[PDB]
Amino acid sequence: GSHMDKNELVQKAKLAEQAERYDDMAACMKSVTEQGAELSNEERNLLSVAYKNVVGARRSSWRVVSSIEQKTEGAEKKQQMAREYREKIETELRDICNDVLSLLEKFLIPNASQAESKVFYLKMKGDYYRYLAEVAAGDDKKGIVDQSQQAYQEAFEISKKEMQPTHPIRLGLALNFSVFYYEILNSPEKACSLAKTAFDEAIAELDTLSEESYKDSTLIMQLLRDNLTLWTS
Amino acid sequence: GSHMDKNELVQKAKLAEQAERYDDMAACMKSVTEQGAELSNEERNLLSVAYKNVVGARRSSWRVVSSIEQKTEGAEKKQQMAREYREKIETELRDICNDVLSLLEKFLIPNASQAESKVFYLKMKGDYYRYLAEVAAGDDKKGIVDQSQQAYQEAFEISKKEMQPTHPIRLGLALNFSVFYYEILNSPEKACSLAKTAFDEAIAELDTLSEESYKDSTLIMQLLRDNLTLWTS
Ligand SMILES: *Nc1nc(C)c(O)c(C=O)c1COP(=O)(O)O
Ligand SMILES: *Nc1nc(C)c(O)c(C=O)c1COP(=O)(O)O
Ligand code: NI
Ligand code: NI
Repeated sequence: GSHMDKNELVQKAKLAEQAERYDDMAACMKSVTEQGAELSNEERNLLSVAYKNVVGARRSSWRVVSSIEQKTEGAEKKQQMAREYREKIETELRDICNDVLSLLEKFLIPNASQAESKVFYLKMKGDYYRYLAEVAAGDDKKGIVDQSQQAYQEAFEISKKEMQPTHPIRLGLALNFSVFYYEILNSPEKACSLAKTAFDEAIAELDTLSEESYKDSTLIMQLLRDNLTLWTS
Repeated sequence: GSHMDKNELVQKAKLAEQAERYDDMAACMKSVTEQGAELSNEERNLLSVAYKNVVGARRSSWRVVSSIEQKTEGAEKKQQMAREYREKIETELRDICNDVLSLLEKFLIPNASQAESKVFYLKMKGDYYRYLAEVAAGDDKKGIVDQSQQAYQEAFEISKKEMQPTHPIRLGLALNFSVFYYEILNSPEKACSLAKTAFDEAIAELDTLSEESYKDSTLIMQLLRDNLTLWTS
């Protein structure tokens, strides 16, 4: 009401980024978001990046430890040691995902004015439930995986009607929705199906591309391409 | 005495490294050092690697924020935000160096038999006091600097009486020692002379490089020349 300076938070969030201190950066944007004000494209970018870094570092640590755990199964204490370290990391992963999901469902998504940013948050929602999914105990895994799917799906509809096939975010949605299908629902089928499509529909309008993102669209289109054959191969 | 196994901590430390969680890694190696045993060659590497990464990130952020704390000034408001963020980072930085300095002065240096490690720890000592010197205030800055120089100085002796001009640790000692004179005591004079002399003495016996550390010896020499080069203008 007078206790928060939403503008200084953004500067500080921007300062934490330069300093490569993303936990701090994420802490500032979470706080900017809770002020209830619909985010500007720069702020949305600052939020996405911060949390991308914060959650991403853990997802990468998890994988490394998730491996060492297996490839060191023979022994007990050792493997057993790696298992606890992994659980320590999953607790961190969850706290991060519950927070982004909470901001996403209570502040961002409901106040998305434009369709472009609505799809973007819906996509984030899909990504973060997916992160919870990758580390959920079989019992809760079903419900979670479903949260992800329906979030991506809802973003996929909105995009398939308000956004051009070449728009970076729509393409980005297809990129991760397709990954969700290959890595989560372990369905190389539905996967490839979506990644190839979204790619053609982009090509069909390669001229609809703009210098405003011709470098971004194709960039993601290369990732869609790379993954695509990476699976067929 | 039965509450913590040194070997399991080391494995904990290596696991953390693989997952690139250096703070966890440093905490493990700190525990290993406190176990009271002179460190092995592997354990020493794990310690310096971990702390180099932990303090490195802070020094790095300290600079990014300090430099931005300047490009401001005119904005007393933003300047305060920057300044406080700098102090926060300083407190972290200062805590890390304090711990390392404590480990070195209490457990490591005192129980360093082989003249190699002793020089390595004595050097680490000069380095960490140097890090403190960079963020110290005029008041106590002198004494701190006085601590950096003394630690390097004695390390410089033992080396130039036990290590060849080509041994990596001796070369490294000369590099940071020369970086201290230039960056800290502000005098490229004694800085270049020390760097250039550590280099000339290297090549003099150039064909003394062992396949085991020629690349290592080489990397230190390039830096010595590059730094020296930059000090030549
Ligand atoms: N989702 C997404 N959107 C945009 C605009 C991109 O350029 C890219 C890739 O560069 C992606 C895929 O993003 P990640 O969530 O995997 O970082
Ligand atoms: N001091 C030092 N020693 C050794 C054995 C090295 O290989 C290197 C460089 O890789 C150095 C310089 O180390 P920093 O204190 O700048 O990380
Ligand atoms: Ni207020
Ligand atoms: Ni014990």
